[PDB]
Amino acid sequence: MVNTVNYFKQKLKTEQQIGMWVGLADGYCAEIAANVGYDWLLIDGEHAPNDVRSILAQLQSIAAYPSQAVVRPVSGDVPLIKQLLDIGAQTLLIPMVESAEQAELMVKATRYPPEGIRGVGAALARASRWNNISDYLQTADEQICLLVQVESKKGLDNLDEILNVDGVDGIFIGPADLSAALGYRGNPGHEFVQNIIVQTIQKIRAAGKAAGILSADEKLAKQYLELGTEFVAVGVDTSLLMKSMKQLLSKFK
Amino acid sequence: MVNTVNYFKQKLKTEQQIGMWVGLADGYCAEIAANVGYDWLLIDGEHAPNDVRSILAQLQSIAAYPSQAVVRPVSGDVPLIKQLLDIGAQTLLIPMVESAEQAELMVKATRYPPEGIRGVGAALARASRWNNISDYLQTADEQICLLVQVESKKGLDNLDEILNVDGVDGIFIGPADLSAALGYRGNPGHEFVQNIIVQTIQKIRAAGKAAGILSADEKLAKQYLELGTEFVAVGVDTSLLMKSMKQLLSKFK
Amino acid sequence: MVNTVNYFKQKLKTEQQIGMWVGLADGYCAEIAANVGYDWLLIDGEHAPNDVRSILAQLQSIAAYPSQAVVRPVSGDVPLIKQLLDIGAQTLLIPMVESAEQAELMVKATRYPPEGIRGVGAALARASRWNNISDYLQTADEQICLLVQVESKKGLDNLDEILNVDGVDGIFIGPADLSAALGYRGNPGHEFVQNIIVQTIQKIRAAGKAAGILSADEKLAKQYLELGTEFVAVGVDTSLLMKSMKQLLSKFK
Amino acid sequence: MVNTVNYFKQKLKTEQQIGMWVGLADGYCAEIAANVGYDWLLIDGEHAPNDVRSILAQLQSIAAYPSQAVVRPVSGDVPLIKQLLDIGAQTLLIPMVESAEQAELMVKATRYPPEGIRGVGAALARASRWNNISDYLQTADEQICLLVQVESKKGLDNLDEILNVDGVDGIFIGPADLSAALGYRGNPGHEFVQNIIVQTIQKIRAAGKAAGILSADEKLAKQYLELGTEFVAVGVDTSLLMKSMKQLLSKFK
Amino acid sequence: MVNTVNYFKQKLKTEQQIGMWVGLADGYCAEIAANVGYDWLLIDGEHAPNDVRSILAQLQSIAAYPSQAVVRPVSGDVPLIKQLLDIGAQTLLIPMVESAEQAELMVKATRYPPEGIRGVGAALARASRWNNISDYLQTADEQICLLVQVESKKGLDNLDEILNVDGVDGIFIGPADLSAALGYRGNPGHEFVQNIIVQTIQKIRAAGKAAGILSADEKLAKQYLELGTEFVAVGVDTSLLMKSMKQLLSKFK
Amino acid sequence: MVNTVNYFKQKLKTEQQIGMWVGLADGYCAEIAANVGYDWLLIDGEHAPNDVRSILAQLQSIAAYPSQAVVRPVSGDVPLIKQLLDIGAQTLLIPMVESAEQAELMVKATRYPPEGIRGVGAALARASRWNNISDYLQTADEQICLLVQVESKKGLDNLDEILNVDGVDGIFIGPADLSAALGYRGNPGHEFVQNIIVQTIQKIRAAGKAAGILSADEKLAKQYLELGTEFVAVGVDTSLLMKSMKQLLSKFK
Ligand SMILES: [Ca+2]
Ligand SMILES: [Ca+2]
Ligand SMILES: [Mn+2]
Ligand SMILES: [Mn+2]
Ligand SMILES: [Mn+2]
Ligand SMILES: [Mn+2]
Ligand SMILES: [Mn+2]
Ligand SMILES: [Mn+2]
Repeated sequence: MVNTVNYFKQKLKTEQQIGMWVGLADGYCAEIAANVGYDWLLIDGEHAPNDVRSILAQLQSIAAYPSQAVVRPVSGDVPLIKQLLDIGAQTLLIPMVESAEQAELMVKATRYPPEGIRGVGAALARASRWNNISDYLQTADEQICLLVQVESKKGLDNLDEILNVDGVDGIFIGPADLSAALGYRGNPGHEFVQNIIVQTIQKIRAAGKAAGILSADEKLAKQYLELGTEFVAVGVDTSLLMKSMKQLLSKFK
Repeated sequence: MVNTVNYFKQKLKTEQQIGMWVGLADGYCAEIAANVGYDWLLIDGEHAPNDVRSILAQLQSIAAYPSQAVVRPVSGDVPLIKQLLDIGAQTLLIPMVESAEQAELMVKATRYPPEGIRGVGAALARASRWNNISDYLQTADEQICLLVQVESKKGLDNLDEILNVDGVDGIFIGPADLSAALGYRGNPGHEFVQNIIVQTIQKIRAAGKAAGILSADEKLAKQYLELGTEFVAVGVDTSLLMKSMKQLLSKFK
Repeated sequence: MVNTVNYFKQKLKTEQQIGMWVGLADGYCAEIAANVGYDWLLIDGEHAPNDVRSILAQLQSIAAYPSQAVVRPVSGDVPLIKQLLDIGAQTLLIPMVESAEQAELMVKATRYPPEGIRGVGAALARASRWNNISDYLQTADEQICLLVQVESKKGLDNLDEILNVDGVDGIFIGPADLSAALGYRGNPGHEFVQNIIVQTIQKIRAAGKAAGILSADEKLAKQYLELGTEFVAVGVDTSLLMKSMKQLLSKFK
Repeated sequence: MVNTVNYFKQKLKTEQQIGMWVGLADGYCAEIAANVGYDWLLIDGEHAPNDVRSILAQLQSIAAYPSQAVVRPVSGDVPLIKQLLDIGAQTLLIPMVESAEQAELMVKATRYPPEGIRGVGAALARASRWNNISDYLQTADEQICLLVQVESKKGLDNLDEILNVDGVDGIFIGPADLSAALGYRGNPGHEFVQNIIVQTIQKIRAAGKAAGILSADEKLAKQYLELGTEFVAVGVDTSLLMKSMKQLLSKFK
Repeated sequence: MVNTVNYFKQKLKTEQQIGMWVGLADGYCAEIAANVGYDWLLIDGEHAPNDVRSILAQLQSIAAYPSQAVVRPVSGDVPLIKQLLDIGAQTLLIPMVESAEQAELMVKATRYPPEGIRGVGAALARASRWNNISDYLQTADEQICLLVQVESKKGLDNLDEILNVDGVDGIFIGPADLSAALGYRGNPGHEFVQNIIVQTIQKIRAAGKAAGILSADEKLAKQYLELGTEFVAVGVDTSLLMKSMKQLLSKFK
Repeated sequence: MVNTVNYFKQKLKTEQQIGMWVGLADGYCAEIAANVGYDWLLIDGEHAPNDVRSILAQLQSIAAYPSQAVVRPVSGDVPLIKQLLDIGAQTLLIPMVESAEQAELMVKATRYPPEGIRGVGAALARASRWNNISDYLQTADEQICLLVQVESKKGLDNLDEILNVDGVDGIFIGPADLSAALGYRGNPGHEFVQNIIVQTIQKIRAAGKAAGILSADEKLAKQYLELGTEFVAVGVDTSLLMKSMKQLLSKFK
């Protein structure tokens, strides 16, 4: 077998990819989302009740479908990053990255030694299909994609330094964390926050990195797409399930 | 502790109850549905990948919320009915009921001996809260509700006979199975099917039983409510999740 | 490897075995029970929320301990009996047995062809340790033990006929089901019920079969042991957990 | 989306398909088997500790790979057959089929009304991808494959009658059950059994049906392939895992 | 919907709350505990085999009952604290707190930016009921309760400094860890240990903080309640299950 | 009950123990491996999709068999080590140990206070059988075995210093991580790597510590056994399952 090509990673340079957040934390729900036709699905190990085993079940569900899987670990934890890569996650989204030093550690965490620090266990890994991908250890690094989140004042304070890290493929802006950090918790739509988001997207792209964001606000999402944002998540499964059931009930009260 | 009052069962005589089908087969998804405010939630053990243990998880999730749980077993199987009653399901929906003889057996399956054949194991049952409901074996039968589905030609051929069974609280019409049985598979909206459905609702209510139905078609659901249908399910969680995610993606393609 | 000797089955003829009911339906809780020193543990697939997979987890937990595992299926279902034997349950307790014809079917359901109807799949079975027990298909039948429950009027009406079935190792009396069948639901302690239980134990033993029963009433349990009852379960894990936690709280209200 | 084409079903008429039995009862183990390149994988719900939910996880794992999934239910149970079809199993292997009447019931169990009795719930079914296969109810039946097992004296007594059932796509011979039925339990390699197997294969093919078998004996498997047997399973995951670990240990004792 | 009021947190100032430790690590066992009537239940993620997903199942079980849930994470890990708050735990018990610096970090870990560092993901959180609690991000912090454990010499060496941390609602003494730290492992009952515990309770309360402790010794527990200790756990589910089953067997040996 | 004797730990001084890696991450697969007769089984929490709960299931499966369980946590994380010891793992294998300071911290992480920092919760621990091992807190430390991995340049740079740590029972060489660290990723068989491995084994044994290694290469494994290596793992369950299934298919293509 050849290593699974990371099309998400290639398309960061060629198109704008539309994403759906997957926080229902279940292989069955992940498969439902996989049928819709999103460019990428974000399996959330930070804000949904997921662990390595439940994320593996969702990777296995999604794998039959063209949607690219991206996984968010709970934090930039080197050993957890090792575990998620070995179950076969090819694109990681690291929350709350706040320095070039931390971003560089995340780059190494995703790459085999001697250049990186990713632990080696290809005989045991779905990532290598248990060495049925016979050249995995040679071809793995080329298909790994690292995305880091800037979503704090310290992240913004180190933005130019993070953008100079070779191996950071994309910077994703987190409006919920960033608006709370700025003292506008629950209110990212305020002009003070949105002007910082727009300037941040412009700086990310000017440095030759892919920019990303999540917004369930259709008008904001379309504005970010108009600015050239490369990876835009446009909703969340938990939110769509709740809202669709509420809207239906309201027709009957 | 007092036995949990079956408000669904009482309200069969006092109001029209709006329902949501729960086929996502998971305690987490069942809780999301429980927050919306439906009168009843149908945990589907016939057409969703559920078993006694996954249904128990969903009963435990929903139990903190006012929505009444109804469970559909895969068939009118007496020992499975015993298992579902003991994990604490107070309202059952039996598919494909086709005779007064079968409806009477379902009545007995839901009631303790000597009047019925429900197996006795109150020390072990969530239903009795492990005997923390001190008088459960005396008070249980009063709070159990039996619903049967008419959804075949043979069911329609035995409708008057099923409607004379004491202990059948409600008859639910299944438009998907019934339209297929009538040779209009995938097309319940046809006049030939709808005339049979409307006449069937009228007969159910004339015999003093509650009538029920599921339709994801808003106009049909409102027509059934106008006709006095007592328990109307108006959508399905799997369908709403898929439709909401597809409608969103179509705004961005 | 040698087939696991069924010591429960041997001891039916040599001693009185003390049992604990296991309805917590989990491998971890079963292991806690397995540490205490009961002669037998009853994994309840009738009145606790168990299935083949949860029962397997409990067999694996208990297997490291001398306590003998007995499994109760939800009903006398031939294919389910096949599944339980293959995961390695060596003693079955069949509820609600009501005729010599049904008891004979249960005997055949536990024995390989050509003398019985137990389905053959030794390559896949924990029971054979995946054929690591090299002569399993020759040695299996000798270590299987069948227990049937008499706990209805129809069972009592067929008691002498059930007691003449070769291959029925034991008859277990279910006081909860029997007292409900007799119109004393929740009140097995009534003299009318107890006189029937005592006469039944005497007839079981007169016919050279092992007698069994469950009672959480210490005085009744000791009376049954004084009458020579071979397998007596003396409590239930769910009941002991609830009572122990309630008695403790009552010291502090 | 178009309905998933059942290539296993087509290839019954065009080639000989090599199979692997999947009894490790786990989505992770099923995915390992899916990487090897077998024409078909048999997810065993009869002799491995599987249920609807664990079979669904294995279907989801395998679905990313070319291997065709075949599922064996514990028995020819109409409601269980309904459940397995709705989770998306397109080929079923029914054990212990013993009459043309039973085979005909299995045909109906796999087909929608009005011609069959498969329950209709396409909104809830992975089989329809929750109606994302928009014409599922029209196109489903064409991709369902029914295989029945002949593996008892009564099955052999009704072989010609079973072979005249329209809708039976294949007859699979079970050597373990059949050798035990014939009084050669554990010894299917005896000439008396093998002559009956060879005559049975010849009769199945003469009637224009696909013949199948499992044998872990390479010489027997190759003989069955030389006789034109259309679907031949050549090993079992549990057996290969045990044997590979034992052979390795024996090099070191 | 209104944010769930943290009654445990209010009652720290108005009454003495009786607790039960929940280490059976399962939603079903947690529900049994929830029926008894304890003021609080401690879901142990430090000393019972729990993770975010098993803790979530137990929160869902308990939620239908008045008992207040308190969760103990394995350590004072900021990202794990984030995960536990989002699944909706409103009271945390942090083990092995040893400095005012660590206690201050734990305060911030429980509070939203800009005043704290709790990660923001209300669209995905059971805690906000997936934003069905419309003002969650404004009302969340007020209902969060932080308890820290003093149970080492270094904790005792920093007690006065920990007691001056605003946002520490309570200090819980761990007698097992503390007696081991003091060189009396397995012997907390020694006067040397007890005099330190009593002095510590008095200092906690003198500083206007709630004091807590676990003791399964009824006499010690009642002494702690007479000293005014606000939150006293009086037993452990695993210990009560084992002891209850052993005491019963001893009546029969 | 007496504490389970750690025979693995004793045999480090009296024989050479043959091991199998268990990465199938499931209680059912762990039991299959347990039947073969390996001296030790390595439940891999670093390179297989395991967590505390899935490792517990595997410890419970294996516990009925003489094979000694060794657990590898994802990293030298003190609170995770606490969790693994309490579910009853008596031998740990810590990856990527790089200093005497880190090895000393791992020694303390495995021993109760006051000498170590292992958290005390014996009422809740499978390790104490919930205190059914009456003197566990006095007898525990004697049966715990600590193994550390040297598998980086920094580990080799600190080898003499790690070998002088009292409480390190064994040093295990990781050829996959070490060959990658040395710039021969996927090529441990190179003379440059093998000379370092052989010299490292000689130094480990000269310092009076047990030496260990994993090699799926039969010749290398036998060379390591000839050199006196005390604990040699000779294969991996995932690799054997894949290889056995591929070798079989190649006989039929
Ligand atoms: Ca199940
Ligand atoms: Ca987990
Ligand atoms: Mn964020
Ligand atoms: Mn229907
Ligand atoms: Mn009974
Ligand atoms: Mn067979
Ligand atoms: Mn403690
Ligand atoms: Mn390594």
